[PDB]
Amino acid sequence: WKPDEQGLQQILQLLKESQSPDTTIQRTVQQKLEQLNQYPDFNNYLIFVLTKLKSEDEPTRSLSGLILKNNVKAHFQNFPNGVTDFIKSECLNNIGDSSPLIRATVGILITTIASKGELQNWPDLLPKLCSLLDSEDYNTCEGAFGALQKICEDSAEILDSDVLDRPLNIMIPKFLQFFKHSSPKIRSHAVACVNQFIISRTQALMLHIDSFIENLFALAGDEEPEVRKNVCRALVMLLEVRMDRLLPHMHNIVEYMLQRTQDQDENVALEACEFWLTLAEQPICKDVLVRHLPKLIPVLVNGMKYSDIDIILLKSDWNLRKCSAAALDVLANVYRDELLPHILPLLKELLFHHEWVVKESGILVLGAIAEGCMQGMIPYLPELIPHLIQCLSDKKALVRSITCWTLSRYAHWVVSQPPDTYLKPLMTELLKRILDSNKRVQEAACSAFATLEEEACTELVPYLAYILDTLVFAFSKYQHKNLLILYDAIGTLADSVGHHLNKPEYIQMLMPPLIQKWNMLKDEDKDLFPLLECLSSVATALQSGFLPYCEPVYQRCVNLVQKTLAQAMLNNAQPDQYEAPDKDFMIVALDLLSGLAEGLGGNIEQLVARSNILTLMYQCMQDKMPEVRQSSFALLGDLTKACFQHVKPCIADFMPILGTNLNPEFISVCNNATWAIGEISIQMGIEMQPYIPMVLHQLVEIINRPNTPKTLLENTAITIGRLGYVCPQEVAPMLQQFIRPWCTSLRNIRDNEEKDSAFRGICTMISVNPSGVIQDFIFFCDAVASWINPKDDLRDMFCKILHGFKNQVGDENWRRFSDQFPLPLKERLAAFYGV
Repeated sequence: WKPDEQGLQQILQLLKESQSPDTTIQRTVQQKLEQLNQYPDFNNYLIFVLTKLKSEDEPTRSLSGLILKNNVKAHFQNFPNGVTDFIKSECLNNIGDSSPLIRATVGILITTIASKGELQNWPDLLPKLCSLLDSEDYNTCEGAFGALQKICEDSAEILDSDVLDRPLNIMIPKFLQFFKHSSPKIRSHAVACVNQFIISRTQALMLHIDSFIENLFALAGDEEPEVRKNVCRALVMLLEVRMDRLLPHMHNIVEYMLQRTQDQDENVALEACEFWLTLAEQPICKDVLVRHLPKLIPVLVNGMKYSDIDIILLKSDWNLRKCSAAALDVLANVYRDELLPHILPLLKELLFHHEWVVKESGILVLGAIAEGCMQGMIPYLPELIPHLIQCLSDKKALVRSITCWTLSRYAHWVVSQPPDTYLKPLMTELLKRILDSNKRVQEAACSAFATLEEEACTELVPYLAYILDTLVFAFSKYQHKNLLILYDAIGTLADSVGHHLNKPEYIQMLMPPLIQKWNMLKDEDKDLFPLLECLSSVATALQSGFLPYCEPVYQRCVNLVQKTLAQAMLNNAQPDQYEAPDKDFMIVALDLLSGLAEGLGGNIEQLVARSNILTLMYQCMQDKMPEVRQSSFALLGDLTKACFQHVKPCIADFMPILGTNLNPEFISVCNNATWAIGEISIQMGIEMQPYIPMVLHQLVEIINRPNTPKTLLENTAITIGRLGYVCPQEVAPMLQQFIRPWCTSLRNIRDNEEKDSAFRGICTMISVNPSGVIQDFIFFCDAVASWINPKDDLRDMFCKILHGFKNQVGDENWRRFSDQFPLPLKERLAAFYGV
């Protein structure tokens, strides 16, 4: 290229027309450039003005390159080699321009050509840059390094790989050799680079581990906080990978770490903070920390205190405070209530202080030790709770956030003391603090309310009338983001009040807004889920009062499924054309689809019959994906008990699917399948007969194997009791082998519909093969002495079994059993049943 008048001037005036404080002048240089940015003579003219042309002033020459780097980010593929060739040159030839802004832009280009234009493509890049660290001109080195320092952060995983020659072999020890440099900026860079690789456990570095720490810790000091920053940062990561190095000098490190944790440079303490956080990560020595634990805590607590500069952002990402609080939590868990001694005195001083700031911090601490110091905290609570509830009214905005969130952290104690005494007033304000005109306070409040509900499980039934009226109105006032939380707040509600929610007026205020949000949501919406998720709970607790809304909702649910399988099938056919579906869409549709099939019960026969469900049901159960199979064995069982009338013909199609899916390694997936077989079991009656053989033996094995998640064991014992009821002659021959685990797992369940459906079996079985229980009768009795209310005949069924056996052994030989009894069991037995 070179000169050419017309172009250069046109360029210059474009760049001059740039800095105009005009708005309509701006829309000109946009298109009037986007047009030149398709005309390849362009970019070269940029680097020229940037580099060669020293006549024009400097901020121009900066915008020169800026645009260039802007094109390199966008249109680089185009850039003919002959441009790129030259671009590369002028930047290395001007790596250390003695005019800051230029030096920085020029490096920026390098940074950018390296990252966007591969690195297998700029072979000279590093080799040059290195040789430039070894330059005399200071500026032509600060530049040479600054680049490398970015290249490492950028192409970390590439530098440490087979692409050039693993230059990491030569750069690392070179970087180390540069710790002993004078001017701090260069040392700070020196370590900065090294750091990229400490996590990455690079062999090019480990080879000098000894020498590294040596140069690192021996260095520690270095007045300039830029260096201290990265040392601190090194040690943090170094603590993770090469723990087996720091121990020797551990005690000096930790004492040092407090000074740097209080380094007046916020940005240094910022990092030093994450030290203890990462220390506490490996619980490889709880003892070491105690030494100076009374010293750290107070410091750490002051970190919470809102920086005077944050009252501007909120009145972000990760600040000292956000780190400090996060670190305190973890310390509470390792140390338990033993942490409290150093904390209580300090707390006292905050919590009340004149400051709509320092008080707030005290509150934040209260929430940070909530769970790890949970027990030692119980005593005081009757003091703070009171005030804390008052605190939800504190005039300053941000206080009303933590005041709230800290309370959520204690719900378990609130829901352990008399309903009216603590819950009542809390949920009053907590609820009013939802309607607050401060988004941050709003969201905090609902999340607080959500937690509160998972703990109530029954206490809200009184206050539902008020709860809803505000929550349903909460939509009239909640932007998209705080709307997500409501779905859960609703979800938890119906999920925590049970059926009680069914009321023609309660429904009145709740359904319209939901259906509103429903229709504004297309069938592709990825935030559709949330709506369905709680709708599952809602349709569940709302029982038959949900009928007004299902004929669409149901059909809407099947249609997701329908559409999803088609997507997958076509993908499992033309991956090169149609991409994979998002199965997480079925999962939901399926969950809601048994959500109705639960509380909507027998009525479903309508929608089930005139629906393709029971083939989409078949396809989903074969799915290579588990979460799917889980919630379609679920739907199966639900439907099975809701309307087996329609389900029957597909049994010999389904049974094998379940029988295969009794693979215990899939936790929940099989837990459902097991339960499912139980529901079919009953609904089939004797006709279950042909199926028992395969499933049965597995069920035994499952229930007989130890370490089999408690929930599954129950879901298995019941199913075995189900089969033994419906087909006694076939299962009773096995009694001897599975009585023990059955009893013990089923000894601890609520005497619900299922427990009965199980014990009826175990008896019908006992009455076929009595010899089954002779050695483990003491097991069996411990199972009976769990029944509070046995359904008339069932109570007489047990008493008949007990009395029956006491006769073959007789009186003198009954003591050989009875005396062995634990005190409760003997007392409930010789009481509620027979002698």
